[PDB]
Amino acid sequence: KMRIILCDTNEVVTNLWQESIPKYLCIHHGHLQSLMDSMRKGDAHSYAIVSPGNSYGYLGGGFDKALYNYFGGKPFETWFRNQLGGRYHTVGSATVVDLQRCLEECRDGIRYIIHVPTVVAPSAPIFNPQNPLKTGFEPVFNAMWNALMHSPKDIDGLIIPGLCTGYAGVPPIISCKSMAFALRLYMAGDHISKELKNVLIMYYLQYPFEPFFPESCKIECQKLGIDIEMLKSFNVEKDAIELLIPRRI
Amino acid sequence: KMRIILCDTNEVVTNLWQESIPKYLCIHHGHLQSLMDSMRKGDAHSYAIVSPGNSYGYLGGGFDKALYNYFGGKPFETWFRNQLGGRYHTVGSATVVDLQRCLEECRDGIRYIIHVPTVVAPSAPIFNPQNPLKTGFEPVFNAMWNALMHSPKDIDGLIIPGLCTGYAGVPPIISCKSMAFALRLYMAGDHISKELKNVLIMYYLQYPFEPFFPESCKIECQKLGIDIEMLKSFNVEKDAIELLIPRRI
Ligand SMILES: Nc1ncnc2c1ncn2[C@@H]1O[C@H](COP(=O)(O)OP(=O)(O)O)[C@@H](O)[C@H]1O
Ligand SMILES: Nc1ncnc2c1ncn2[C@@H]1O[C@H](COP(=O)(O)OP(=O)(O)O)[C@@H](O)[C@H]1O
Ligand SMILES: [Cl-]
Ligand SMILES: [Cl-]
Ligand code: NA
Ligand code: NA
Ligand code: NA
Ligand code: NA
Repeated sequence: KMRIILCDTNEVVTNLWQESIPKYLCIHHGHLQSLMDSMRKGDAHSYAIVSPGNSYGYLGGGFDKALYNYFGGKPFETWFRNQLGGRYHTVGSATVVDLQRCLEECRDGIRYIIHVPTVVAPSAPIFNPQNPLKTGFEPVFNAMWNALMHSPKDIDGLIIPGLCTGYAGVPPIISCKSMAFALRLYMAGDHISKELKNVLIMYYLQYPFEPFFPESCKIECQKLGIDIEMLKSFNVEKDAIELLIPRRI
Repeated sequence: KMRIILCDTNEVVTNLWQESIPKYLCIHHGHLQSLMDSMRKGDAHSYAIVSPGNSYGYLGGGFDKALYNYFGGKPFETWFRNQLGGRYHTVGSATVVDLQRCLEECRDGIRYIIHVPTVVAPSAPIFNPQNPLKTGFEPVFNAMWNALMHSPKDIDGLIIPGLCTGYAGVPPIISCKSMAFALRLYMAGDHISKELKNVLIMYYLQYPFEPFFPESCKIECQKLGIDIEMLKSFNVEKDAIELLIPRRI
């Protein structure tokens, strides 16, 4: 029902998205502005856009800079930061800013900005090749999951750029995989129980804790064609997400 | 106005708390149950208790086990997890569960449980001595900050145990320092602007990004007696938090 639009200027990110994502989803290789421009030929809708930002709400670089220029510049940023409460927001959290209040600076059909802090500050990248899981796969999954979970149920579409693939420094090959997995779970809709999706996330992130894998979910894996053994040994570095969520689902 | 009660069975944690925290704050060395017992001699109040849990809401170990036994066991946990929405909650987020709904399992004077995921699952510790900042100081600060920020404004007191100092594996010496810093900011009340507190957090976490340090905050540092140079080189491993928030404030 909700159209997901992945947008990025980096070809590496868009190509990987195409290669890993099975209408309800669109991929735009280019600037946010070019997407918004062509977004006026089909309408003659309400959207939310994901902001991979910092813990303080400043919109001075990367994707956020696009938003900065598009919505009003400095005065907008000042307004934006105050909507966020003006204080430190932790990475792993998400806050929705409703632009509807633009009626005392409105723009296009975007009513919401889903602010997801991906870095405390852009003083350095978050990624460390020594642990691509803790500084790559996990943080990216968390940002995508939070973006999807916080998306207002009333919007027509959701605009999302590569997460942590810019100033955060996470390789596209890692980020795109976590983004794809989060999307695949979302796309599965109610075809997979909330609890089983929990388990898939737990093993995808490599936290094999049996106590959190109920028998009912094992029964569900059997019914859905999800190999429990491959699940229990899932290696995000080498295994295809198709093993956790078979395309048939 | 709000009484903060730090509670833990580990003497190392309580001693460090005493040594690092300047009535409005109480420290209980012992089990949560012993605290709740003695919490009946002064009343003849509404509280919130912080749960350093997992991303799935299970209450099977550590402090959470105390809550599990105290509030009703398995049936309570089942109810609790559903109040949390029944799905994966990211580390770096916090969700408040209102026990008031216990009137169709109520207990003492605790009305809220502030659930703060400190681990995805207790399959292993989050701490890594190779980077005590990314896996220790930062996650602990984030949990304390989220606990304080999400504490309902209507409660009389807030019960908080050591964060990430159990199954998470963070050394008490690291966790207690981040807990103390978060408390010191909270205790400073309006004596320090929201923006300056942001900057102190930014440097405490070691993200020296000048663009996020406004001139107005520098002026404030000067007025408050906060050495801007020591601030800009703050080393959470060696520097005292008293340098960021002078006790005079
Ligand atoms: N104007 C833009 N339009 C579309 N995509 C952009 C634009 N600017 C940056 N991006 C892309 O957005 C992604 C994330 O960027 P960034 O803002 O730096 O966030 P993060 O700090 O999480 O990495 C990158 O893949 C980058 O190529
Ligand atoms: N019953 C209890 N009463 C008071 N403190 C407790 C109790 N059980 C555990 N703790 C303390 O709570 C802290 C955090 O415990 P834990 O639940 O394992 O969370 P985390 O996974 O974040 O480390 C530890 O310092 C531990 O000693
Ligand atoms: Cl743009
Ligand atoms: Cl106890
Ligand atoms: Na960012
Ligand atoms: Na950005
Ligand atoms: Na925990
Ligand atoms: Na616990």
